[PDB]
Amino acid sequence: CPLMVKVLDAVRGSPAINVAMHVFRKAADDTWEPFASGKTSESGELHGLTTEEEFVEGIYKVEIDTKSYWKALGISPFHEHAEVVFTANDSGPRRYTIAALLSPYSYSTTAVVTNP
Amino acid sequence: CPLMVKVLDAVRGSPAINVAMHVFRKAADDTWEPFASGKTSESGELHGLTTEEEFVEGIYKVEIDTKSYWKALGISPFHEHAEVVFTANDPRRYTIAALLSPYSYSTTAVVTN
Amino acid sequence: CPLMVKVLDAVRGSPAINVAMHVFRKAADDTWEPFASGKTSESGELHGLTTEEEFVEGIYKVEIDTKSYWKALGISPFHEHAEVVFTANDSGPRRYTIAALLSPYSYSTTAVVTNP
Amino acid sequence: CPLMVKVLDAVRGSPAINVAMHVFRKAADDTWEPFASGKTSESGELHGLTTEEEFVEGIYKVEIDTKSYWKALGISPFHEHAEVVFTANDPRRYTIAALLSPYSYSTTAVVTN
Ligand SMILES: CC(C)=CCOC(=O)/C=C/c1ccc(O)c(O)c1
Ligand SMILES: CC(C)=CCOC(=O)/C=C/c1ccc(O)c(O)c1
Ligand SMILES: [Ca+2]
Ligand SMILES: [Ca+2]
Ligand SMILES: [Ca+2]
Ligand SMILES: [Ca+2]
Repeated sequence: CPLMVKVLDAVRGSPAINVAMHVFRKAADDTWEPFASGKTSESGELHGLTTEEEFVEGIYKVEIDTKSYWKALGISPFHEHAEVVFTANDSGPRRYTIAALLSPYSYSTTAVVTNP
Repeated sequence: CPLMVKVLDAVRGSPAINVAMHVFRKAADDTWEPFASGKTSESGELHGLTTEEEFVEGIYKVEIDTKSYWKALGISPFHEHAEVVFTANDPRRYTIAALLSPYSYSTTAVVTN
Repeated sequence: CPLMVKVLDAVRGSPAINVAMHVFRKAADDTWEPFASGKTSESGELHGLTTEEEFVEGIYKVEIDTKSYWKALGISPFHEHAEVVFTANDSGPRRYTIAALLSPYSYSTTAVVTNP
Repeated sequence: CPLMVKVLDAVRGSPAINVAMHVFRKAADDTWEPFASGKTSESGELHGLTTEEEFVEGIYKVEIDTKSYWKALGISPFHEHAEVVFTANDPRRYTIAALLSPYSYSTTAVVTN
């Protein structure tokens, strides 16, 4: 897929499984419109969010529901969610892997961008 | 201050200076109301954003303009900005630290008494 | 494999390719003995370092040569290398994925540990 | 001090207090010679490790006993310790920050004038 998200748990040393996330795309009127959503698999990965045809140029936001994840494990975390906002496909189609590493009071996010 | 933000540059090994950010508070209609902003000092820190009386429980967002920072250094960045969204809950001081790279950022909260 | 290492470049948003690393295992006399070595592929991954039979209980150190990596890209980085030291297989065989995220003055490392 | 270390806890959102560490300098025979050590304060910081005259160019290693820290909190950790190995090169102050999780750590250097 042109967009994949991978989430890891830094407390348990495991993929972060069943983590919900919503993707939005910024509309011409500057509002965030729903684009795609899903949950991470047993591998901590979410594939198949979109297609090369649908994933046009624009500004996208991935909101990862990290708070529900920690809560279900008995932990009250700091962040409401982890947010990743980026311009996609500005110079033609790319594949994007967004990786998030989660701790209760901290998170890291990185992007790997490759040319098809 | 009950809220301080510190920003570091992982490419140059330095404070991230003159980084602009806005702080928003979530309203009843679920929109973001601006309520504080500033830019980081030479030590990469932004102090004096709010007071104890003003900083009531609620959901807050700190939006750090990382894109402009990297653009001024001539480096193309991935993120439009870095956002930190959190609930403040009731003596507490919040220090939000953000470590910046062109294609990655990390943020941590140090919450003390 | 029971041991895999993945290295990413946070400046370029890409896998870190051709990154050398050496693995050592602590000997009975407390010295580090060479165990395995290799370089990351185009995917930023290094597979096939060892086998389940060879990868016995012990304390292992992965030394990732991050300095040579940055130097070849024209950057003088802070760290000599990134080091990952851990006890492996203490409770029976596990699979270990060590992920390192590199910037010139910072690095992060995480482990994903799974039960075969 | 020309060298300061700061350690933070990503699970509890706090300074990592009473974390022991040793600093070594690389010798001509390629062995590590101990030369400073201490444990972090209530602010998670360790100051006074060395002086400008003593802190000459060379390769240094800071070995942070993260395992003992997590063990005292009843949490099983992955790493034996966190090591930061770097060359000091010639006015410079080094601040080494380490952010700790049970299965992950990050370290950054802030090098200033
Ligand atoms: C599959 C791919 C291209 C990236 C996924 O990499 C990982 O499994 C973990 C990446 C990572 C993300 C954040 C970190 O702080 C860190 O040390 C590593
Ligand atoms: C006092 C000074 C110059 C930096 C102190 O650093 C912090 O308060 C937080 C640093 C930090 C924040 C996130 C990280 O992943 C990391 O490795 C370090
Ligand atoms: Ca895919
Ligand atoms: Ca365009
Ligand atoms: Ca493999
Ligand atoms: Ca055993």
